[PDB]
Amino acid sequence: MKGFAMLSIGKVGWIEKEKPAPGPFDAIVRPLAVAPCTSDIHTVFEGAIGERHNMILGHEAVGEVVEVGSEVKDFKPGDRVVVPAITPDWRTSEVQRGYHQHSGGMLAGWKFSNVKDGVFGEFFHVNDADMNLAHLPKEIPLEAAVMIPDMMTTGFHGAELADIELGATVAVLGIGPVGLMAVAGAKLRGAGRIIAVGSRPVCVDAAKYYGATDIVNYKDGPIESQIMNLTEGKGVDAAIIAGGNADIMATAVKIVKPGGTIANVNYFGEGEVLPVPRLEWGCGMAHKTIKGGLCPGGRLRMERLIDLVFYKRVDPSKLVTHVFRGFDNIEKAFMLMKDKPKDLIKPVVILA
Amino acid sequence: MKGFAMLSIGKVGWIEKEKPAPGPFDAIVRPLAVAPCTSDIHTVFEGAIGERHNMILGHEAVGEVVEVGSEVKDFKPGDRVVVPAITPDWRTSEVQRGYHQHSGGMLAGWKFSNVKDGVFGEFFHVNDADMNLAHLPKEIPLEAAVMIPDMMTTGFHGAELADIELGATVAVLGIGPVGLMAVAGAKLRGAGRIIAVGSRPVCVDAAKYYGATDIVNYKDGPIESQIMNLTEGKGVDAAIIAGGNADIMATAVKIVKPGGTIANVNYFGEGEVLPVPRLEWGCGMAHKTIKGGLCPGGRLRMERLIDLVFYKRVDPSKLVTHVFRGFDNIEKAFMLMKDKPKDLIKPVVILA
Amino acid sequence: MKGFAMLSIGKVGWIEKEKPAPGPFDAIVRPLAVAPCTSDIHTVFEGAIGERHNMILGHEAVGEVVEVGSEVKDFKPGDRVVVPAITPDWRTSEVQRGYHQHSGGMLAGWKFSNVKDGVFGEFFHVNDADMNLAHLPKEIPLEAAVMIPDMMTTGFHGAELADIELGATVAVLGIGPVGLMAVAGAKLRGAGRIIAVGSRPVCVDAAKYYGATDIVNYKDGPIESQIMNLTEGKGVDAAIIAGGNADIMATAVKIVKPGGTIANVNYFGEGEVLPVPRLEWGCGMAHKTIKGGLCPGGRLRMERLIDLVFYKRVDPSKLVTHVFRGFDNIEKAFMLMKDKPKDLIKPVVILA
Amino acid sequence: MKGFAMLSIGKVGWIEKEKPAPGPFDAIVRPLAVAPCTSDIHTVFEGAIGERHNMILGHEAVGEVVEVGSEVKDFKPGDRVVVPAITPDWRTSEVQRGYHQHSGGMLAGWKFSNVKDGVFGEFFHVNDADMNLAHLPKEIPLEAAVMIPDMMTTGFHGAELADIELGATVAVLGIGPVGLMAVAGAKLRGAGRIIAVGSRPVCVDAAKYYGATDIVNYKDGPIESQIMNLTEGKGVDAAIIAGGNADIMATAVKIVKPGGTIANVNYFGEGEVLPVPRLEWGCGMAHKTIKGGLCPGGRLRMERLIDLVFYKRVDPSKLVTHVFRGFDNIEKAFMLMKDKPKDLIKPVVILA
Ligand SMILES: NC(=O)c1ccc[n+]([C@@H]2O[C@H](COP(=O)([O-])OP(=O)(O)OC[C@H]3OC(n4cnc5c(N)ncnc54)[C@H](OP(=O)(O)O)[C@@H]3O)[C@@H](O)[C@H]2O)c1
Ligand SMILES: NC(=O)c1ccc[n+]([C@@H]2O[C@H](COP(=O)([O-])OP(=O)(O)OC[C@H]3OC(n4cnc5c(N)ncnc54)[C@H](OP(=O)(O)O)[C@@H]3O)[C@@H](O)[C@H]2O)c1
Ligand SMILES: NC(=O)c1ccc[n+]([C@@H]2O[C@H](COP(=O)([O-])OP(=O)(O)OC[C@H]3OC(n4cnc5c(N)ncnc54)[C@H](OP(=O)(O)O)[C@@H]3O)[C@@H](O)[C@H]2O)c1
Ligand SMILES: NC(=O)c1ccc[n+]([C@@H]2O[C@H](COP(=O)([O-])OP(=O)(O)OC[C@H]3OC(n4cnc5c(N)ncnc54)[C@H](OP(=O)(O)O)[C@@H]3O)[C@@H](O)[C@H]2O)c1
Ligand SMILES: [Zn+2]
Ligand SMILES: [Zn+2]
Ligand SMILES: [Zn+2]
Ligand SMILES: [Zn+2]
Repeated sequence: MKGFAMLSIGKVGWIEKEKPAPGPFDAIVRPLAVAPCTSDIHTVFEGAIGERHNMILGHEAVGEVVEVGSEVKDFKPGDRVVVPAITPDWRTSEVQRGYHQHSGGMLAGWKFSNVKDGVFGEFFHVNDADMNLAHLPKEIPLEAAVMIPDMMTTGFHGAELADIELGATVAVLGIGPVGLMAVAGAKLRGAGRIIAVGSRPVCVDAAKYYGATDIVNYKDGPIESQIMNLTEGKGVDAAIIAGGNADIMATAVKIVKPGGTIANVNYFGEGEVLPVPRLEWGCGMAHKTIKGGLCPGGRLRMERLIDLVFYKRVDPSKLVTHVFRGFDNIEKAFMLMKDKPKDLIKPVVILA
Repeated sequence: MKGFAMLSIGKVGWIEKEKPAPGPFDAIVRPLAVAPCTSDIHTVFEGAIGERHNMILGHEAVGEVVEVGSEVKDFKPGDRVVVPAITPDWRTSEVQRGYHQHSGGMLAGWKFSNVKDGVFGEFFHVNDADMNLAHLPKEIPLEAAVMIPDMMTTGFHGAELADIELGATVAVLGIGPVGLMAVAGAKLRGAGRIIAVGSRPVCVDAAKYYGATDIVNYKDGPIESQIMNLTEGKGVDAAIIAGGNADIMATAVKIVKPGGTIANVNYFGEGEVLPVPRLEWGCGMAHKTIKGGLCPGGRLRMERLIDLVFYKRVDPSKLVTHVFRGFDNIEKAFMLMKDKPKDLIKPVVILA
Repeated sequence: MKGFAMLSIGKVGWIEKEKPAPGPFDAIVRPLAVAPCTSDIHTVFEGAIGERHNMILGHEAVGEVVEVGSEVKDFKPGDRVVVPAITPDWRTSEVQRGYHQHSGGMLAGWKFSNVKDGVFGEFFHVNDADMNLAHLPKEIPLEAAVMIPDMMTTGFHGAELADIELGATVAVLGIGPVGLMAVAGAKLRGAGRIIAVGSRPVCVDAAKYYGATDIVNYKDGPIESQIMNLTEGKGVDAAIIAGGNADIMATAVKIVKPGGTIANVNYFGEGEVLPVPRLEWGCGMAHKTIKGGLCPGGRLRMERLIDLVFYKRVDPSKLVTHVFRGFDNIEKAFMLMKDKPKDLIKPVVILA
Repeated sequence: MKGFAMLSIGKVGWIEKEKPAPGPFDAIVRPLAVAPCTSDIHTVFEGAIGERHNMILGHEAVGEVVEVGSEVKDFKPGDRVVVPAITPDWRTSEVQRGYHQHSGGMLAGWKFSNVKDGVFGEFFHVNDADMNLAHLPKEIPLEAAVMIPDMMTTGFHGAELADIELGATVAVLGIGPVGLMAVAGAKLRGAGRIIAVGSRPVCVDAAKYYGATDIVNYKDGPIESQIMNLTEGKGVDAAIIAGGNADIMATAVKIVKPGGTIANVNYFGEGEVLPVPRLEWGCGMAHKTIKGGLCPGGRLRMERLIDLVFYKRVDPSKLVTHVFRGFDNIEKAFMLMKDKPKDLIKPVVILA
C-alpha cells in the first residue's frame, strides 16, 4: 500500500506499507476526497507532538467502506461515509464523564496523523465503525462534505463553548478555514453583530458571506484598540480564538466584558505559557470564563452536521479555493498548505 | 384622554380617563404604532384573568417619549423607543433569583392590559424607563418594530427553553404569529429539520419562509401519528407548543424522544389540568423535561432583538398582513382579531 | 440452577434454570447479599410492565465474580463487586447523546427483572463487566453496600434533577427508602431547610437522621395547605417526588414557587395521565420545570457513590431494618415487602 | 465621626469624618462586630488598587440599623442585620445580564474599602437597603455571623464555580479562612475525597474539621508531584484556588484531569500575567475550564447562607481564633492580620 507520510521531523515523503485489517468492530475505508490542514504542518516541521517515523498524515476525508469486521451491523462495503477526524474508543471512564475527545487520555480521541496512520493512503483504518461513521447523502458534493470531518466541527464547537445568547455580539479572532466556520457557527447560535479579525482578502470576503458584520485588520492598529472603539468601550459578549500566537489570549481577555466567555479552538504550537492579563482579568475575579477544547467527533456529531448542510443551513463549499485530481496531488496540496499563498483557504484532492 | 378599554367581561368600548403622570424613574409615551393580541381576547371575553373595569387594553407598541421623571437619565422627550410587553420592577428578590418575569409575583412582570392600563390610549405609563425602554433605530420600519415587544420575544423564548443543539430536529405545534417566530427562533439556535403544525394557508407560507422544512396539517390525520411517521419512529429532539388546547400537551410528550425537551409558550385559557401521558412519560422516568414560561422583557432583551432585525438576521414584517391608519381603527383591528378571518396573521395600526 | 421468579402475573415461586455463560465482555456473578424493591411488586402483581414467564426477580445485589469473558481486563474471579441495577449497552446512539439509561430504547438501561433474569438466583449475568462493575472496598459492610445499586443512586438522582442551590429549601414527597436517600441527597447538594412528607414513624426518625428539618404528615390535613403555611405562603425552591399516587404531581406543582423545579424519581404504576394544574402552572408560563428520570448506572456512578460512603459522607445502613440469612429467606423478604409491615423500611438477605 | 482609615499607600491611622446621611433607598448602620481581611493589606501596603486618601477600611461586619431613607420598607432602626461585602446597584445592564458583582463596571459591586468608606467607623453607609441587607436571627452568635459577609460567600462561590458532581474528588489550593470555607463548600456540593494544600497546623486542623480527607504540605515536595501520586496519576475532577502566587495557576492546570474545572477565588495582587502551561492545557484543547470571580452579594445571597448556618449545615465559628473587645482594638486586629502569627486564622472585634 502506498501513502504520503512523515519520515521524521522536517522530512516528508511517500512510503510503502501493508494494508491494515479490521477487527470485529472496525472498518477499512478508501479515500474518495481528502484535504490537508495546518495541524500536520505544526507536527511535521515544528515537531509540536514529539517525533514520529513513517506515519501517514491527514485526518480529513470522505470515502467508501471497503471491508468491515464481523460485528459491524450498520455499514456494508460500498457505502459512502463521512469520517470524523476524532474517532474515540467509546468504552472508557472519560466517555461516562461526558468527554469522548479525551477517551483514553488527554487528546486521545484524535488518532489520525497522531497515534495512528492518517488518511493520505490508499486505505485507512477506522475503529468502532457503528460508532464513528456516518452515511453521506448523495446530494452533498464531495468537496463540501470533506469540510465536515474537522473544519466545521471545530469552528462550530467554538461557538458552542462561547455560550452565545440571542442577539449577543461575538468577536472571532483569526479567520482561517476554522475561523470562518466559527463565524457561521456564531450566526447559527443567534449572534447579532459578528466582528471578524483577519487580513488576507480571500478570508475577508468569505467572512462577510458567512455572517461577519465588521472586519478588523491587524495593520490599521492594535486589535483591542480597534474593537473597543467599535463597541463604544462596551466590549464584546464572547470571543472565539481561531488563530494567532500565544499573545492572542491576552487580547481576548482584554476585549470581553466582565461575565463574558472566551472560547478557544486554536492549537497553540509554540510558547511555554499562555498569558492571562492580571488587571484585565479583574485580578482573578472579572467572571471572564476561559475555555478551550478539542472538536467533537463520532457518528452522532457527523450526522447532525450533515443535516445542517442537507437542509441548507450552511454551505461549506466556499472554503474550497483549490481542487486537485489524483492521488499524486496529495503532496502538492500539502506543500501548498505549508507556503500559504495569499489566495488559499482550503485545498481539496479528489481521488475518484 | 381617550382610550379603548374593557368595560366588563364580554363588553368592550371607548372610554375617557385622566392622562397619567410619571414618577422620578418613569416615563409617559404616546403610541406611534400598535397591535392587538389574542391575549386580550381571552381576558375580555373568556374572563381568563378575573374581571376588570374600564381597563385600557393592548401591550404591543412603539412610540415616542412625551415626558420623563426627574431621575430618567437615558431617555429624553422626542426619542423613539420600543416598549416591551413585560415591564418588571427591577428591585425584588425574584430579580436576584433571575426571574424578572415574576418580579413581585407569578406573572407580575406583565403589567399592561392586566394590572395596568394598556397601550390603546393617547398615552400610556412606563415604569423604570432606563430599565424598560430601548431606542429604536430609524432604519427599522414601524410595522416590523411593533413585532418585537411580544411576538418575537415570546417565540424566541420557546426556542431558548427547548435546549436546541446544532442539527437537532424541532417540532413547532401551532403556527400563529407566535408559532412563526418560534420557527424563526429554532433556525437561529441551529436547528436542522423543523416541522410546523398548522392549517391556514397564510400561516403555512409564512412558516416555510421562516425555516419550516415540513408542514403537518391536523386534518390529514392525528398529529402524533403523522410526525412519528415522518421521523421513522424516532421522534423529535424538541417540541415547542405555540398554540392549541389542553390536550396538545399530551401530543407533545408523545412525539419527543427520551431525554428531549418540551417548551411551552402558549397561554392556556381553558381546562382545569393539563394531561401528561403516564406511559409516554415513561411512568415518570423518560427524562422528558417540560418547561413553560412568560416571555422576557426589559431594555436588554429589546436591544438584542433589535440588533437581530438591524443586522438582517430576522425579518418580522412578513407577520403583518393588515395595516390600518388612525386611532379609531384600533377598535376595528381588535374585532378583526376576535373573528379570525382565514387570511389574518397579525394586524397593525399606525397612529402617526 | 435455582432462583426465585415470576411465573405469571400474580403468581411467584421457585424455579429451575440453566446457569448462564458469559460472552467475551460479560461476567457471571454470585450474590453475597440481596434486597427486594417495590418495583418487583408492581410488575408481578399489578402487571405494570406487560407479562413475563419464569423470569427471576430482583435488581439489587453485591457479590463476587465467578467467571469472566476473554476480553474482561479489569475484573478477575474472586473479586467482590457492587452491581448497578442499571446495566446499559455502552455502544448506542443514546450513549452518544448522553442518556445511557435509555441505551437501546426507553428504560432499556434497566435489564434485571425486566428483560433479563434478576439477582434472586444462585448466579446472574452482567453485561459489559469493565463498564458496569465496581470493586467493593472491604471496609464497607455488605448490608450498607447493597443500598448503593438502586436506592442511593435513585434518591441522589432526584436531588441532582432538582437543580438545588446553596441554601435553597427543598420538599421531599414520600419518605420510603428512596425518599430517605433523596433527603440525604438534598443535604449533599447544599440544601438548607428540608421538609419531608410521610407518616410511618420508622421513616420519620430516619428522615430526621438524614437531614429533614420539618416533617409533614398527610393526616393533619392536605399537604399543599400545610407546606404553604410552613413557608409563609412563599413555597419551596424545589420538590422531589419519591412516592405517592398520580395526584401527587398536582400537589408538587402547587407548592413550588415560580421558576422552581419539580424532580420525579417515583415509578407511577397506575393511572392514564398525570395531572398538571393549569392555574398553578401559570397557564403554561410559571417557569416551573418538571423532570423525571431513571436512575443512573454503570461503573463510574457506583465508584463515586462508593467514595461517598467510604469517606463517611453518607451512611445507608440506617435503611436496613431487617436482615435475614440464607437463600431460602429471599421468598420471605419478598413477601414482607408486599404486605408492608409498619416497621419496615428495607430488608436485606445475606447469602454468605 | 471616628474611623480607622488608609491615609496613603503604606500609611494607616485613625481619622475624623462627617457622619453620612442616607438617600431615600439607603440606610446607615453601626458596627456590632467587625473583622479584617487580607484584601485591605494588599490595597494599603502593596497599593494593588491605585491610591486612596483617608478612606476608611474593612468590609465585613454585622450591626444594627440606625436610620433609613424614606423609601426603605423592609428595615427599621434597631433591626440587627448582616451586611454583604458586595453591595451592588441593582439597576444596571450587568444586572439584567446576570452579573451583579460587576454592576457598573469590573468589580464595581465591591464598594466598601475600595470606592466607598469601609466598616471600620462608628457608622457606615449601605446603598439599597431592601436589596442589600438581611435580618440576622438572634440565635446566631455574632462572631460566627461576621464570617458570612465575605469569607463564607467567597469560599462557597469557589465550590459553585467548580461544577462539582456527587462523589467527585476536589483539591483546594490554599487553606486560609477562605480556603477552609471552600473545603466546607465542596462537601456541601457532594464532593467525596477532598484534598487540602497548606502548612500552618492551625489551618490543618480546621481543614480536617470542615471535611478535608487528605492534607498536602508544600515542604515535603512539589504540590503537583504529591497530588498526582495520591490519585494514582488520575488527577482531580476540580481544583479551587484559594491562595498562593501567580504560579499556583500552572499547578492547578497540571493536576486537573482533562474536562475538569479550575475555579479561582484568590485575589492576585502581584505579577503581570498568570501562566497557563501550554502542554498541560493540551495545547489549548484539554477541555480544562478556567474560571475566576468576585463573590456574590445582595440580600438573597445572605439570607440563604444564614439558613445554612441556622439549620446547622455549617459552623463558621471555628474560623475565629481571636476575639477582641472595643473600637480601639480594630487597629490591633488589623496589624495582627498583617504580621500573620502562626496561630491566626481570623480575628474578630466585638464593638458592643
Ligand atoms: N487538531 C485539530 O483537529 C484542529 C482542528 C481545527 C483547528 N485546529 C487548529 O486551530 C488553528 C486553526 O487554523 P486554520 O486551519 O483556521 O488556519 P490559519 O490560516 O492558520 O488561520 C489563522 C487565522 O488567524 C490569523 N492570524 C495570524 N496572526 C494573527 C494575529 N497576530 N492576530 C490575529 N489573527 C492572526 C490569520 O490571518 P490571515 O490568514 O488573514 O493573515 C488567519 O485568519 C490551527 O492552529 C489548527 O492547527 C486544530
Ligand atoms: N401573555 C403574553 O404576553 C403572550 C405572548 C405570546 C403568546 N401568548 C399566548 O400563546 C398563544 C399564541 O397564539 P398566537 O398569538 O400565535 O395565535 P393563534 O392564531 O391563536 O395560534 C394558534 C396556532 O395553533 C393552532 N391550533 C389550533 N388548534 C390546534 C390543534 N388542535 N392542534 C395543533 N394546532 C392547533 C392554529 O392553527 P390555524 O391557525 O392554522 O388553524 C395556529 O397555527 C396564545 O394563547 C397567546 O395568548 C401570550
Ligand atoms: N425502577 C427503579 O429502579 C426504581 C428505583 C427507585 C425507586 N423506584 C420507584 O419509586 C418509588 C419509590 O418507593 P420506595 O421504594 O421509596 O418505597 P415506598 O414505601 O413505596 O415509598 C412511598 C413513600 O411515599 C408515601 N405516600 C403514600 N401515599 C402518599 C400520599 N398520598 N402523599 C404523600 N406521600 C405518600 C409513603 O408514606 P408512608 O410509607 O409513611 O405511609 C412513603 O413515605 C416506587 O414506586 C419505586 O417503584 C423505581
Ligand atoms: N475581594 C474580596 O472580597 C475577597 C474575598 C475573599 C478572598 N479574597 C482573596 O483571596 C485570597 C484569600 O486569602 P485568605 O483570606 O483565605 O488568607 P491567606 O492566609 O492569605 O490564605 C493563603 C492560603 O494559601 C497559602 N499559600 C501560600 N503560598 C502558597 C503556595 N505557594 N502554594 C500553596 N498554598 C500557598 C497559605 O498557607 P499557610 O497559611 O498554611 O502558609 C494559606 O493556606 C486573598 O488574596 C484575598 O485577598 C478576596
Ligand atoms: Zn484538522
Ligand atoms: Zn400578547
Ligand atoms: Zn428499583
Ligand atoms: Zn473581604
